[PDB]
Amino acid sequence: QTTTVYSLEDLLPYLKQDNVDVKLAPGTYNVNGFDVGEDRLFSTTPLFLFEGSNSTYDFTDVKLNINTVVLTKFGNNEVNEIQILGNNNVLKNLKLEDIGTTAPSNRAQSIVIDGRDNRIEGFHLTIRGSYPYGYGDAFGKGGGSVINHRKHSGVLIRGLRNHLKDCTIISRSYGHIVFMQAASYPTVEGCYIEGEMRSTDDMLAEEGTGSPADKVDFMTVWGYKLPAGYMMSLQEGGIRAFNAGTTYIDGVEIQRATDNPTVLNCTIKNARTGVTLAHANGTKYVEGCTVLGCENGYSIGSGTVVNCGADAIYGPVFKNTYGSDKGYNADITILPPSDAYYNGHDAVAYIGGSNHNLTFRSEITEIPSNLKIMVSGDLQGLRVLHGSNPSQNNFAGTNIVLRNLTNFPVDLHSDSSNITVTSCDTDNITDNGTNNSIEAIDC
Repeated sequence: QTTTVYSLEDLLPYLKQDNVDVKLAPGTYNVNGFDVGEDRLFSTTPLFLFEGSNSTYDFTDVKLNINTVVLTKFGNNEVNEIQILGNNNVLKNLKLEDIGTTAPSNRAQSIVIDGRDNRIEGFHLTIRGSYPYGYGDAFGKGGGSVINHRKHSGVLIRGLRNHLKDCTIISRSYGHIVFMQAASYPTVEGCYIEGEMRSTDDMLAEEGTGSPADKVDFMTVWGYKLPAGYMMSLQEGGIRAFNAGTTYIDGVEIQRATDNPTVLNCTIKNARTGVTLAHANGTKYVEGCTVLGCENGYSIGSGTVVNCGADAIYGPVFKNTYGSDKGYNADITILPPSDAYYNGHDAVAYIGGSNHNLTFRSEITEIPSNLKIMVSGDLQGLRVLHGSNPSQNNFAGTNIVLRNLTNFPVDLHSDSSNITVTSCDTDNITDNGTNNSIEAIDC
């Protein structure tokens, strides 16, 4: 049943066939600038367009090196390396590495999964080449940027019941690592997702160099000069859902929010957020994950976070996105620090909205003096100072169960009401809220 091919050129015709079982032979395959052109291997982007359905593709022991210059060979258009348009396909075990750091002419995605019921399993992906690289999103991640960007994201999950499984995604690029747009029932399972960090102090130390940030006097898109004391990811979201997007299934173009996402047993390291699903609709479920050194741990809006952990070294482990947030059920372990604390947010959690049931567990005994569990109040988040992003800060919390099985202090702001707080220690619970209940329990 298995057709084996021994070159990228012989591979490409099968991508237009339904019901094929193909194996690309073990080996190293290189895509460079000379391979893009009208009589060259790749005349169009996406480079690898899986239009067929009901197919399987075996890339075991395949090292695919794509020179980032390919990102500039298709004019001012988005460049996708891999896109799946058909249904019921299985791609497995490919090792795919971006070579060099050349920025896209426009923007790039390594993998776009449209269609329905597809699965990508066992991939090892390394993402490079973007602009600017060094500032995270401080100078713009969308329209109206202070420094114009050429983003390069990793895996874009769209379509229906599409599945990312047992993948390793390393990004050294300014973009999302794994993200979901218009995806219905996407599942990310068993993946290791990793970016890298840089302090805002190191950014501000470009003063006087003529860097792009230096030439705008570090004025961020948030309305104020980049503040010292924060650790930022050079990437965007580790796993981030969007409330918009376009996808294609069965020849139908679809525009809709992501809905019913599921994330299971993922480890997320050094991204802007660990798991953020607050902007998807439907049922959100997160179980068994580990978030290390992200600016933000878990933000799913509503739904279930269970058997999950995050450290607090660079930002809070938990944050309610808006005052609308309702029904956020979470059980989160605050993990031992994976590096030295550098958390300018002055919070381990920011809680608001209503009708939440929240449990925090930890073995940490060394509590940094600036870290507390906040219910309502004015979070000192990098992106929400001085009225920036106003719906994402300074909001009320009501009818919340807070089980603080940790040593972290709790600060109940005056906009909090009907918070039912159980804690290891009550002496470090300040309550300026209304009709809040504080009871002690035995460690």
